[PDB]
Amino acid sequence: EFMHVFDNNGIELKAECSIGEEDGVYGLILESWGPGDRNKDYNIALDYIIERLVDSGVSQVVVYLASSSVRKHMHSLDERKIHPGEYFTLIGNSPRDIRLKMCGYQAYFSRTGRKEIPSGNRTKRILINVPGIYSDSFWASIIRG
DNA sequence: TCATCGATTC
DNA sequence: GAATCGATGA
Repeated sequence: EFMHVFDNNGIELKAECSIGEEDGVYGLILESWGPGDRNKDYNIALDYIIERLVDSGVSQVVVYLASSSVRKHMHSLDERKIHPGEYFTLIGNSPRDIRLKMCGYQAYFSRTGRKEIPSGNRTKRILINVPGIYSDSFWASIIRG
């Protein structure tokens, strides 16, 4: 029912994902980590996704908060975009440091809206879009390794 | 039963 | 500041 991200040696990570169109945006959904060991490889999987996107010649993405709570309470897609600008930049740092910046933006969301001060979980259900990519085969090669 | 993120530990 | 745990309400 769910696809998974695979590591560099072809081993399945504990990181459920899906490829398709959600709220009019085509890309990769990374499922949330929790409770306990549910999708506990979230951060490792996201580091791999960022590394492979960069290796594939992708420099910028758009990332939306896609939790059931935020989809319900925040109707505006532009408000669900986690980063302030049009795009999030993947180049100019290690995949881990890019990932830390990306996931820091998740801390600005509550169940019902934005916070002024960031706090809490940074391993939420997210939708990652590559502008001009509408094909599952591109995303299949990112999560496969 | 379940994904949610606040809360706690790192 | 960030990884992990686990109380919570649907």
